[PDB]
Parts: sequence; structure tokens; C-alpha cells
Amino acid sequence: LAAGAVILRRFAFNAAEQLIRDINDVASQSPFRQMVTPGGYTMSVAMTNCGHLGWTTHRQGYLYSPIDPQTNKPWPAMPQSFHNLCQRAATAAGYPDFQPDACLINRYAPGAKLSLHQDKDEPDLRAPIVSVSLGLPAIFQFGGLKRNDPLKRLLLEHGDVVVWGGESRLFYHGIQPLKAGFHPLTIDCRYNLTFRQAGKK
Ligand SMILES: Cc1cn([C@H]2C[C@H](O)[C@@H](CO[P-](=O)(=O)O[C@H]3C[C@H](n4cnc5c(N)[n+](C)cnc54)O[C@@H]3CO[P-](=O)(=O)O)O2)c(=O)[nH]c1=O
Ligand SMILES: O=C(O)CCC(=O)C(=O)O
Ligand SMILES: [Fe+3]
Repeated sequence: LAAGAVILRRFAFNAAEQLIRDINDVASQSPFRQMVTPGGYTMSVAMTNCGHLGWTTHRQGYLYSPIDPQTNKPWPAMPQSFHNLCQRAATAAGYPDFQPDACLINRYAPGAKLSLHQDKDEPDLRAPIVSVSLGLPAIFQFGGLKRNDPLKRLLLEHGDVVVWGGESRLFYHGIQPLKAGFHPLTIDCRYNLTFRQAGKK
């Protein structure tokens, strides 16, 4: 029950093996790292980016940068497999004009979590975010526009795609501590890809 959200279960199941290979290729150029929040805390989720712009912490805040601050080189180009999956998902959900220029890649080891937050660094909050889940299952939690709104929970499994549009694009959301387990393609972790329109164009 999330206004504006389109859940496409197992939409990415047939693409997962290529997606994971391309994650590894991206990570060999811009490695996974645990960023430090403006509050001074080290995140348990490891992240990297591909595309023209990448989400990062920097100067005690959040922003999109064309340079990876850990490598001092541009983020790797967005793989074609990523772009094609995102476009197919966005078109199926009713957002044919969506043109992402950034993809944040999250890696969750057992016990890793992501506390409640909103995604508000993008210039046009009318553009959706496309989320792709790979590997171990996670409990996704989301509330509302206010931090105190009631929480709902949704299990996200390998291959699930969610297009967060309309009101749901602005919900507070997070991930609960990942349960340990085995997945044949990721072994012991979960990956999440979130495609964003980050450029002011
Ligand atoms: C309070 C406490 C914590 N910890 C540990 C435990 C915790 O996991 C770790 C920090 O990791 P995090 O889960 O809180 O990550 C934060 C950053 C993340 N976030 C925000 N904006 C975005 C965004 N646009 N995108 C794309 C992605 N992620 C985003 O959401 C979180 C809240 O953000 P903000 O605080 O509101 O700035 O610190 C302690 O040990 N002791 C303590 O007392
Ligand atoms: O892992 C997920 O499914 C959500 C990730 C997320 O909300 C973010 O990185 O902004
Ligand atoms: Fe988020």
C-alpha cells in the first residue's frame, strides 16, 4: 500500500547473472566503500556508483559528484545491461520519459542495515527512482512524508524491481538488518541498484 509505487516482482530474474557480472566490473574500477554520514557514523552498507554522476557523502553532506572521491577518477560508465533493464522497467511502470544518469549500488552483508531516510538530493523530485534487488531477501520498511508516520514492511527478493513514483518517491524508507543465508548467485550478500535522474537537465 504505497501510492505511486509499482512493484514488479522477479522482473530482473532473467537478467541477474549479467547484472552481477557488471556490478563486479564497476566495482573493479570504483570499489565498494563504507561512507561516513554527516553525523560522523560509518554506514554498514557498502556503496559505489556508475553513470555520469554518483551519490556520495562529501564535505559533511550528501551530493552528486562526477568524480569518485576515493579514486579521483570519474565513476565508471553505466553498463548497457543496467540502462536497458532500467528503461524496460520504467516503461512497463508508466514512466517512458525517465532517463537515468546515475546508479547507486548498495552491498549488504549479514547484519547490515540502512536507517530511515528520504532521497531528496535529486533536482526534479517528480522523476521516479527504479530499485533492483539481487541476492538475499531483505525487509524494506517505509513510512510516509513525515518521520513519525506509521511504518509498513515489504519483503524484497532476488529479482524484484520497484519503481518509486508519485507520493512514494518521497516516503521515508530503510532496510532492516540482513539475515544471514545463502544465495546461489551472490553467495552471502544482497545487492540493490537504484537508478536516479540526478543531472539538472
Ligand atoms: C544513531 C546511531 C547510528 N549508528 C550506526 C548505525 C547506522 O547504521 C550507522 C550509519 O548508517 P545509517 O543507516 O544510519 O545511514 C544514514 C545515511 C542514509 N541516507 C541518508 N540519505 C540517503 C540517501 N539519499 N541515499 C541515496 C542513501 N542513503 C541515505 O540513511 C541513514 C540516515 O541518514 P541521516 O542520519 O538522516 O543523515 O551508524 C551507531 O552505531 N550508534 C548510533 O547512535
Ligand atoms: O536497499 C534498498 O532496497 C534501498 C536502498 C536505499 O534506500 C538508498 O540507498 O537510498
Ligand atoms: Fe533511499
